[PDB]
Amino acid sequence: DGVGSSSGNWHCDSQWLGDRVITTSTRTWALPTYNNHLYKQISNSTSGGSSNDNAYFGYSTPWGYFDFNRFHCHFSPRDWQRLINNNWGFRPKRLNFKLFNIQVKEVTDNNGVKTIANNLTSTVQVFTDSDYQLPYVLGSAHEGCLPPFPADVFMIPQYGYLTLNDGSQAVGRSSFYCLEYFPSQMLRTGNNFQFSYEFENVPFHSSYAHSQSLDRLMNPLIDQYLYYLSKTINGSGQNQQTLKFSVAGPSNMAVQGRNYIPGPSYRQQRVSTTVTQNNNSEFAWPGASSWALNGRNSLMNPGPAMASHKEGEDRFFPLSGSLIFGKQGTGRDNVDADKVMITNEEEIKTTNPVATESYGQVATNHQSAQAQAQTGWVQNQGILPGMVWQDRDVYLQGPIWAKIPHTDGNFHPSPLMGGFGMKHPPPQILIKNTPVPADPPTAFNKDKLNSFITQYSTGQVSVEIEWELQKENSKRWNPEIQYTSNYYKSNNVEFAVNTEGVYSEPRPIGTRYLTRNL
Amino acid sequence: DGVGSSSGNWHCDSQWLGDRVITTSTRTWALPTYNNHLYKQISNSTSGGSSNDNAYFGYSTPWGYFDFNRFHCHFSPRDWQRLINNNWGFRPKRLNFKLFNIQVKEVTDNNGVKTIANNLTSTVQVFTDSDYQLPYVLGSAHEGCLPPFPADVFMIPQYGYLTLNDGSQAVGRSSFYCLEYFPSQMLRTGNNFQFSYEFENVPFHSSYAHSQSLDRLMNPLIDQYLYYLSKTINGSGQNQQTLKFSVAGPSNMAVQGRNYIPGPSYRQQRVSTTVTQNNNSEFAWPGASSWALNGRNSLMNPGPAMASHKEGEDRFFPLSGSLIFGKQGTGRDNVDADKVMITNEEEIKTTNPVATESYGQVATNHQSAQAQAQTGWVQNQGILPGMVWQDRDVYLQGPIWAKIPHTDGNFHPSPLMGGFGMKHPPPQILIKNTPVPADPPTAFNKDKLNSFITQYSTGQVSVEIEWELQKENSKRWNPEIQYTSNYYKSNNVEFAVNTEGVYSEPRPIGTRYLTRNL
Amino acid sequence: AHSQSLDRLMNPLIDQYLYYLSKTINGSGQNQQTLKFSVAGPSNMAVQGRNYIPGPSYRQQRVSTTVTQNNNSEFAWPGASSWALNGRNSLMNPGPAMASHKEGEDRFFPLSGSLIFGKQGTGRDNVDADKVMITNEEEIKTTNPVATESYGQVATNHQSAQAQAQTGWVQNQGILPGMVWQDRDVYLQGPIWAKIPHTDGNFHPSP
Ligand SMILES: OC[C@H]1O[C@@H](O)[C@H](O)[C@@H](O)[C@H]1O
Ligand SMILES: OC[C@H]1O[C@@H](O)[C@H](O)[C@@H](O)[C@H]1O
Ligand SMILES: OC[C@H]1O[C@@H](O)[C@H](O)[C@@H](O)[C@H]1O
Repeated sequence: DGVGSSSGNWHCDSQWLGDRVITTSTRTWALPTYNNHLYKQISNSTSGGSSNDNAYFGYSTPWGYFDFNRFHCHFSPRDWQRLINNNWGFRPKRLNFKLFNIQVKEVTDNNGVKTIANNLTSTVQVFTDSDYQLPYVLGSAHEGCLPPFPADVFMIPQYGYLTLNDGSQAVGRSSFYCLEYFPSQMLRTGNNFQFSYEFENVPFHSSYAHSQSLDRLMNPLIDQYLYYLSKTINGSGQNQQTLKFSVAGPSNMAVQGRNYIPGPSYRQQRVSTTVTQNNNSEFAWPGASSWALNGRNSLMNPGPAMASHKEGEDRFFPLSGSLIFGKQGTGRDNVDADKVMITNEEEIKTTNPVATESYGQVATNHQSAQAQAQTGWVQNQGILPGMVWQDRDVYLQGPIWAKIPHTDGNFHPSPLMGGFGMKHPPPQILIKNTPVPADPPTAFNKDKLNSFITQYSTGQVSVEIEWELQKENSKRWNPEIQYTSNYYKSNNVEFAVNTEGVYSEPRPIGTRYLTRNL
Repeated sequence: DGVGSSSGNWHCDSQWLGDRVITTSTRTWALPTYNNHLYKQISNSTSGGSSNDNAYFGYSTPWGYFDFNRFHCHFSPRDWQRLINNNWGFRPKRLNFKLFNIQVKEVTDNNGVKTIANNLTSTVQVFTDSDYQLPYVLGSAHEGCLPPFPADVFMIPQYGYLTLNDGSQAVGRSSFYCLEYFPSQMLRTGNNFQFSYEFENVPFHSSYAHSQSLDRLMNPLIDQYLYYLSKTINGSGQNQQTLKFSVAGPSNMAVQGRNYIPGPSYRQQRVSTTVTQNNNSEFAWPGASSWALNGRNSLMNPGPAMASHKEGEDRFFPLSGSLIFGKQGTGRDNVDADKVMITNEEEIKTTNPVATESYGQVATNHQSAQAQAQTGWVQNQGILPGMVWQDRDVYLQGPIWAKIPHTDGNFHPSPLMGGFGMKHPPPQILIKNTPVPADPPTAFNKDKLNSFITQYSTGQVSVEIEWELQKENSKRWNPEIQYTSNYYKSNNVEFAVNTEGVYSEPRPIGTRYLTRNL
Repeated sequence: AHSQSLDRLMNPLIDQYLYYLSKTINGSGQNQQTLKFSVAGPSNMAVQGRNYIPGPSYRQQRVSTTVTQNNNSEFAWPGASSWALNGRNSLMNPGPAMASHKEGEDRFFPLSGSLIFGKQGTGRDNVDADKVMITNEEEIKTTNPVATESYGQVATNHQSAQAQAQTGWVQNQGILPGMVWQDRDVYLQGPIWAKIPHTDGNFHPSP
């Protein structure tokens, strides 16, 4: 429209209908010029990397992008409480995105003194990758999200991507992408941008914990009509061999026949937060579970979903097998345990093997009169028919969706870090300040212009997501576990601003409070 | 609309119809950035407070708000005179509010020299809390009103609020509010804002004084048919006991039967403006009437409405029991009596007990041949059926409405400081300059941006209130008391500007001049 | 429950335009008398003018569940709040709704002023505190006076050059205009309705 008109309004609320929740978030952003308007080849060579496991090849772009892919972008802590205490499930449905009130600014420096002024004719350009033709970086859990607290102003992160490498080198199959080779909308102050998106059908996240365990599903009062082998010897001494059979029943539940078995396992090393209980060695990398791809070792960072500890063992956690969030102000490198927050998957204990335990035991031989029966431990167990499992829980600090990789086959493509896997996730939204040349020379020169006006932009972003709810139908008589604030006096309010103005999230909050039968 | 068009006009007049008055006020405001765009936890610890009675916990916000809640915002002194001399009652009916001609400005400092320029693309954001979802601070009598004199330019006050505390700490029941989590309208120069409001039904304020007193309502010429106990002894000496009864009549009015009794009382300590008549001790706090809430003592600052002094005792005033206004230029702390203006409620003397007197006397025992009759003084008297009272008078300097607290029960929820109590008062109007980041760094950083362009806004506000009038029907023969200016020569005109340009209000003006029968 | 208290409803950042009497003497010594006035503001919140005051009070005796803190006497009936009807004394068993204790004082409870439920299998007569369940009204602390405290203080005299200012404690306070209160909370074990007695008049007939 024009210089003097606002191109959009602040809309931050949430709206609870019967089976639907509509979250709306507005934030203020700032976009720098990245890479001096250049595309740059980057690799572990350009960054000085060494180990082959860390080698990479790729490109950094002048562009930047929006990430709303964490839940605290869309939910206040109160809204999150309201979701998790009342609902068995939820999934995203629709998306609405807006860019408005764009302001492009010019920075001039004289001597040690900078002046900022509006550049009214400068433009910002924006496009969504709707055909998913770019490397999708939103499914890796990155910084640069919209801030959880609506009054914070955030920097837009720089877009970059990786392609195939051999060491620091690239192969011929490596692909380079110019983001200028897409059509994009150009925006002066007074222009706005919007688009809508439909989430594809995704199952409801399970926001409940089971009130039954998979090995306890029997009627405790009644025998089975099945028999098991109770006794193989008639007693001490030579040549005592029998087959004795007993009814499996209430008194021996471990031996009863069952129709369903716990889900798959890939075993994690167990680490105690009580520190003297740990070995006196460096096992962090060496003792870690990992998978290998093309000679590279990638740590298996989230487990396949697994229970983080056994009952009462809460001090234990799987080495890499859980999500670790930092507290507010926690540094980058080598921080103590009290400065991070270790998620635990304890609720899926009912259907899922413990991350730090063997799946079970198998027979390793044929017994005989000569040979005793031998068993061995199953350290990793793939899918078996009859397995049943829960996915990893999702967190207010955590990711929402991932892009399912485009491949011939996948199994149960729920993202291992948690959330909703999608073949066509919310598309990437790319934004860039268009370069404005400084004064060119008065004689022609064929070289590309390397001299530009120093410039940055700011504005507002609205994200509106419609969420579908699955209500609790339970007949449970006794009251349930719910997420609560604690009444006891404290210097600060949890999930509130500091005395210095710093918003913090004191604890990770999962979704699983309400219960269901198994 | 656009940069070059005015978005509204100055409208300041008042319009007197038959039973309606419409006041319109326009002022010029300036809005700073508050708190460097931050929410801040505040408490008596952050301010250094000590006593438990003064302890608090709360938040200061970057937002600011409009307060038109004093009468001098809407009434010129002449209009006020015209209201109070001609009318038995008035109440507010409708409200219309406008923000227009917004100007956002940028401040740059080089060395000891500041330059102010327009920022044409910057925006201001505004919303009303229509659902009363925020702590309501307009019902406490605060500075920051629209100025009584239309040519004065005023600063918008900063919005803050308190929640539950224990000492300086907060409890889990304490609530934090982000004002960004409301939808608000964004305004560039050329955008304007308006909304309308309907006052809910409120009784007319009583702008009259009674021409009768509650104990004089009888016919002075005629006896009662009731009898009272005149004499209990037949004379001096032993064993003189009788019951003698007399007709209550014109000669003894104190003893007549009456149908209605004066309203409730909570006794205030009496202070003389003649200073040698006061005790030589510090009684201000120690001798003060107070109420206790959760171990805190709050001074009972306005009385329940009560008469400020007896007849001819005008030098006396209740310790806290009246409203005290400062004169123009009166300082903050420890000022002499001549620099303030002490309101008196003298007109309600007819139906209301004197603030500094006991309500009356009650029997404390059973008399008998052994025991003399004993009485005691009633220092505080709650509501009794048959009580009748007037509310506190309202003032041109004083507040208009309060928000009735949201509770299971209340009694006669007329605000004790005076005015119109409402469950849904005029809503809070919140305004903020939207933060404009300075130049961000060219490498991504996840920290919220703490560097902003220094900025402030100005504009105009219109408030239009429709007032309903209640005319005088009186049959009184003799002329009445009216508010007047005094003809005698003076250096300045009252309610006019100074020789230095300073507007002042020389006296508090109540509403009660005309009379009614009781 | 209220997230604000009735005495904290102000804007903490802004002064009042009202004044209060801060100082009555100019100092030590004879014949020091002044009237000094100050703005009520963020630093002194206790003295600010307010539009609404806490609800009515009828004072209850305070009993500690820590037993050595109680007096060594039988006060159960003798120290109890009561009302009289036709020469009969009825213990005032539920208070008019009032806050059961001050902050952090949870060990205290009003003598009769709260509902006491028995646990399962609790006997009829003279049972220990661990066999009953003492309700507390702590949430109404924001608008309601504490059951075991005085409502406040009133002036009992006229001060003068001869007489110092005297105050006295208000043990019971009836309704005043401008009072605001919460009703007693309701419980899963508790009653639902009552019949309002059929009478000429009643006030706020919440059971
Ligand atoms: O290969 C050895 C290295 O492996 C890395 O993945 C690990 O983070 C390092 O600590 C180091 O042990
Ligand atoms: O508690 C003692 C104090 O109480 C305050 O409310 C009063 O304003 C002070 O003057 C001081 O007397
Ligand atoms: O009047 C004296 C009696 O009063 C009763 O109401 C009380 O329950 C008894 O314990 C006893 O003290």
